[PDB]
Amino acid sequence: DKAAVERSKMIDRNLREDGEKAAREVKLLLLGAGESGKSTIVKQMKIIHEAGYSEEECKQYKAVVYSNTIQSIIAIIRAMGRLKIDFGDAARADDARQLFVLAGAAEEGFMTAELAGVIKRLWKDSGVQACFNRSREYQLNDSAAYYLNDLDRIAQPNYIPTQQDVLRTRVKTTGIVETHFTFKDLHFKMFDVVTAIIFCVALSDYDLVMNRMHESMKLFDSICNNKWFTDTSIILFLNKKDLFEEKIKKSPLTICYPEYAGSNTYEEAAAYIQCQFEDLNKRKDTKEIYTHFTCATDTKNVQFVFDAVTDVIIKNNLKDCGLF
Ligand SMILES: Nc1nc2c(ncn2[C@@H]2O[C@H](COP(=O)(O)OP(=O)(O)O)[C@@H](O)[C@H]2O)c(=O)[nH]1
Repeated sequence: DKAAVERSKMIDRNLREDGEKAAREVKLLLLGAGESGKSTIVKQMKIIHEAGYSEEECKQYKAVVYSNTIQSIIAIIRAMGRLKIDFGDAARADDARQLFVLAGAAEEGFMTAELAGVIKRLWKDSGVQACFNRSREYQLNDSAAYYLNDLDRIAQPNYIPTQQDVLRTRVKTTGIVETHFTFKDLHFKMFDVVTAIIFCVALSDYDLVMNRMHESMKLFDSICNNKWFTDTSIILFLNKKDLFEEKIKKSPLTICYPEYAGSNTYEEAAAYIQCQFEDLNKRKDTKEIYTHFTCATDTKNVQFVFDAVTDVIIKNNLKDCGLF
């Protein structure tokens, strides 16, 4: 392999008494707007390069799953109010009150057969479903349908959160987070605030109504064009491709990019965006952008993508990576 050959030509470890035992280091900065997948990528490195999340570990995310599920339904229900959507059947209006009763009597997340029923009944409602369907009009968790559609499982008294349940979580993170993991004998120090940068973009934020997509481009623009990053490999993750795919079906790219004239198909719309971002590169002859369409919650896609991102690093940056 080319990266194999590429690695094989280094001679620096011969300069270290016991160099074949040294740690070659890769410093990787993870960037992108809020809620764009940075934390999910951090979790996936654990899942893929460590063990990630043990059932004991997943057990700790139970009240986070409950918490996320409760918030999601409450957000759709409160929205119907502002948007004026009726309940498909007005008996549901009582479950709506009960949701606030049960949620209102608690500090932290929980699930009860009673709460489980109220939420299921509401979720199955057509009017609620109609409001759900207008999610671009209000703030709603991306994992909402994920969690809501799997309530019973989640509702089970002896429920243990799966790795996917854990990856689907929205957890409030503050501070810099630093993860160390080894892959292909490279020791990565990854910082979710430099050898490479992975910039995440939530593709589905396009129809959300400055514009979200445009604030991300705004930031990408500055990032890749920064002098500090001149020798850093700029990787662009056009993430949430899974939510974008279903969304582009009924929503139009023009909501985001009004001048867009291509077909509103996943192919043309996603291609358009990639072009929009890479177009920001002010040194196109000097710098290349490595774009990947990702689903951060899909461990296989990330494994795939990361393997690829990794070979680019070896081929472009190994020489600047120090031995420790
Ligand atoms: N379906 C889907 N959800 C995702 C994707 N990446 C992140 N999420 C969900 O979006 C939410 C926010 O992602 P997170 O990593 O916390 O974003 P950060 O704020 O950039 O760290 C979490 O619930 C994720 O599980 C993706 O590609 N697809």
